[PDB]
Amino acid sequence: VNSFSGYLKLTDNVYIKNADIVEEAKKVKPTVVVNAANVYLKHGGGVAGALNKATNNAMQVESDDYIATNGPLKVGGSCVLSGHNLAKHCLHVVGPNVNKGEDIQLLKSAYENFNQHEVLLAPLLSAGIFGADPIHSLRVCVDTVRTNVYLAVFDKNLYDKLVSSFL
Ligand SMILES: OC[C@@H]1CC2(CCCC2)CN1c1ncnc2[nH]ccc12
Repeated sequence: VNSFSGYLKLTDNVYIKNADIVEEAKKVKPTVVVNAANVYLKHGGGVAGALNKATNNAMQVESDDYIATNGPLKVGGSCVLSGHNLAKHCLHVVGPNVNKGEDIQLLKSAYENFNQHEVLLAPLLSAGIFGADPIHSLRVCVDTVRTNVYLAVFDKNLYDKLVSSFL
């Protein structure tokens, strides 16, 4: 039993809500919040910019030190950093940017990172500026993640569309 509230159950292990992941994190303070990152951990907009703003830029400061030491992430890859005031940990996950010609097959690799954590609060990956089909991303999530994932989807029209569709 956990403290997530108002989620619609999609499968044994996947749940979804029309919500801002930032607000869900502040309310729930989960063990792991997932960031929809880029390989440089430059948190400008969308999920990443919003999470970073909520940490008063501490996420960006920590991320810049990570990159200076380790170099960029791989598309499809991830790293675990602090969750700051939002969660214990933040799992920064890079989905493919379809608008940059990156292989959509890497979306499955991106979601595989979630399986290293028993419970996660997460966004849908590769949407927004990355330009992947959100219905496809949800199907990949459901067909790839085996651990317990709570998906917070910002756009009301997007949420209504996703929960009224057969995956
Ligand atoms: O789940 C992925 C969705 C998809 C969006 C890009 C196009 C429509 C919206 C951004 N995003 C978010 N989801 C949950 N919390 C969020 N907080 C700030 C952004 C955000």
